[PDB]
Amino acid sequence: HHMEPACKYDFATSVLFTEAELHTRMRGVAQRIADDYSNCNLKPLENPLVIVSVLKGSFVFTADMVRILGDFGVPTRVEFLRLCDIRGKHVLVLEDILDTALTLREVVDSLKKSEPASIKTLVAIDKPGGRKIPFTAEYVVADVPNVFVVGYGLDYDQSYREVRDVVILKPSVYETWGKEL
Amino acid sequence: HHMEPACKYDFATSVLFTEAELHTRMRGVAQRIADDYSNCNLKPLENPLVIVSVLKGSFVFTADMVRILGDFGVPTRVEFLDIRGKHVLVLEDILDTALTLREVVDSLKKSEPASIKTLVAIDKPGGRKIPFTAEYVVADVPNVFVVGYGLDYDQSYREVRDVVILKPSVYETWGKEL
Ligand SMILES: Nc1nc2c(ncn2[C@@H]2O[C@H](COP(=O)(O)O)[C@@H](O)[C@H]2O)c(=O)[nH]1
Ligand SMILES: Nc1nc2c(ncn2[C@@H]2O[C@H](COP(=O)(O)O)[C@@H](O)[C@H]2O)c(=O)[nH]1
Ligand SMILES: [Mg+2]
Ligand SMILES: [Mg+2]
Ligand SMILES: [Mg+2]
Ligand SMILES: [Mg+2]
Repeated sequence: HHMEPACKYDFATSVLFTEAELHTRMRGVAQRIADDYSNCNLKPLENPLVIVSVLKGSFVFTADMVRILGDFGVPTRVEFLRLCDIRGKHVLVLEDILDTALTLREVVDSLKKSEPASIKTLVAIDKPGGRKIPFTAEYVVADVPNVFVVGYGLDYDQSYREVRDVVILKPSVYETWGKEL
Repeated sequence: HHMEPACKYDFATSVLFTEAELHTRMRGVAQRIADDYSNCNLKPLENPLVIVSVLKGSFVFTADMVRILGDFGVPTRVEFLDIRGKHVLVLEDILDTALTLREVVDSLKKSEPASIKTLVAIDKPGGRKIPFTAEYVVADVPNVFVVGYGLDYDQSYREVRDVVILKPSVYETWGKEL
């Protein structure tokens, strides 16, 4: 007899990624970023990696990632969208989730008009099945099936971003909030 | 005789508050906020505590504090820089002259919130150009330029996990780089 314990949060049916396994994946991604940008000569002030964070849900991912990137010797400067002369500089766009990729595609092609030295993308949650156009992020922290999630910046009607984990809400959450007139 | 160990950062003379030291104070502030908003019936979706974060340096302090508030049963929704009838908590990374924070508070009281308070990570009392007091303060700092935990020196060093004081050679070297 399989014993399935109840979800840790009384508002969710399942926890997909905890804060701990998110950070460890990010410490792995940071090492790759530190290796790839090794030949770019990144220094604070003189030549930092321009982190372009896509508001709003990316603020949690951006806060943890730049501190983790700093542990691996990757100096950064942050910019928020939805800016700054990125001409000649290295740009790394950060999104909390990558679903249809229509937003990330428009932002990347926009920043390339200013001609940066290079430009890649790092997403915390990749939702590959929900894509409308072909798009691959250079760096992906974790992958999720085609199910709506919240937490770690991701929201449901601007709420539950504070959930430290990426979880799946109960259906009763949507109807209890739908019944509110 | 007295010996002073080297700072753990090659770019800083001093480390004022560490990441763990800030988090401990933030959990202490979170317990007070949960007590002050105890009878407000805060709840996700229906009536969350509207967090107004003052870009840019506050994004680190906003990401950490918002999660800590969740641990203490304080549901929040984030805004970055309507609240009519909602409780508002303005978050700012550092409170120095208070000119920016006073204008934001007075701009938000136009929409008539249920209540509005302020929470700053770093309070710099001796820097005020006008009298102003934040309801919640994580830590205090003397009148000295600091960086880290979102605070920047020319858009850099925000990623430093602790609130440190840069060496004068950092200002001098970057200053002679024109
Ligand atoms: N919280 C959350 N947001 C998502 C998820 N998948 C896509 N999104 C975001 O939700 C928005 C899509 O709008 P919608 O399809 O709800 O009208 C986009 O901003 C997209 O990035 C998810 O699984 N969880
Ligand atoms: N990094 C850092 N920023 C500060 C400090 N004190 C004030 N600031 C910020 O610096 C700006 C004012 O600097 P100023 O315009 O005088 O160069 C304001 O945004 C203010 O909040 C500090 O000690 N460290
Ligand atoms: Mg959205
Ligand atoms: Mg959303
Ligand atoms: Mg500054
Ligand atoms: Mg400033």
